[PDB]
Amino acid sequence: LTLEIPTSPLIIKITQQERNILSNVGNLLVKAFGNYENPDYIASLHLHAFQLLPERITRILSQFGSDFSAEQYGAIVFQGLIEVDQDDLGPTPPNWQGADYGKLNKYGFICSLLHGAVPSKPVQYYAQRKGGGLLHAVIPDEKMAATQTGSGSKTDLFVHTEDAFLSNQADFLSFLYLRNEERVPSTLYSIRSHGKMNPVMKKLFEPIYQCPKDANSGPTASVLYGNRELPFIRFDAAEQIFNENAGQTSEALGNLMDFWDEAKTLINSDYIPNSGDLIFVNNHLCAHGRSAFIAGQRIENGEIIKCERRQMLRMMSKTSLIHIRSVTRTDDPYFIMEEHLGKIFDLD
Ligand SMILES: NCC[C@H](O)C[C@H](N)C(=O)O
Ligand SMILES: [Fe+3]
Repeated sequence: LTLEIPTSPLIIKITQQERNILSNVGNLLVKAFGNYENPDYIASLHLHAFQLLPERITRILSQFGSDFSAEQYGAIVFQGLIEVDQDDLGPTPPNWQGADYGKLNKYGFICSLLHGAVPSKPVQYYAQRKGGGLLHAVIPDEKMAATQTGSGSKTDLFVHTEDAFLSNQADFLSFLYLRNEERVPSTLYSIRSHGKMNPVMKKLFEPIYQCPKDANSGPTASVLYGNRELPFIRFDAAEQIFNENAGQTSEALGNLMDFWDEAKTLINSDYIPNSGDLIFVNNHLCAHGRSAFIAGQRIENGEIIKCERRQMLRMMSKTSLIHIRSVTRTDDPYFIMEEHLGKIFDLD
């Protein structure tokens, strides 16, 4: 019978036994490898992922990695993946630069294991903080309050797939919420929520769209690619549509406007992540964002509740080092040097 169109992500309630295993597995890996960027750990990542993760998590992620069917949302919420000791974590640093990665080391092991079970290899992009490592602290900055970045707060972060301007954008993403006391909803948008291929969607297969770099003669790409009936997406609502300098053709902007009108009714803002929740996303199916918020506060019965500022950890991964090899550093096949749709950063 009828197709069952996904409108929300799969919600997995992590158990106390699973939390405890992940903690003690994380603690063992820190003692064994020191840090999650250790080359000996990375080379044997999939082995540790499949051997050390709780069975149910491994099944969920293994199934998800190869699932591009009509019923797949392209996002999983792992509720209560970790217990965050808020007093040990201490105050949120002023910016991402202030993050203590010694503190976050266990979290980066746990996150890399989740990517390893897909299977997928964690990667870093020069397009993102000159690399910034395999794990990124996403903290609101007062200086970059009304910006279209993770460092943003005061404004809503319109739905986007990560790095729509790169031909070698992340395959999978994980967002580990350490703190979300402001109670900011995590917005998600799946191309699968559209259902069957329609004429509005078909126009997005044309490589007539500008994909500008993060907040004239640039190269163009297709918004939809992959299988013609069940496609993959590269989309940035703020950079491709709502940016004056997008440099779109009238035909291209119209097709993007027509698409946006359909897509915006499908955005899911129902999920407000709690501390210790992780959102695992297939970056080719599901776009992400987050609503506008005043960092360090929430409002209850018309009263301002001051709180600790939002703190989230982002990890990105690629399922094949082979494909991206032309754009990665010679001395590091996990470091992507791509700047814009095939073009590589010219440093000297
Ligand atoms: N559109 C991606 C932007 C990143 O989330 C944030 C950026 N690296 C920053 O934290 O300054
Ligand atoms: Fe993003």
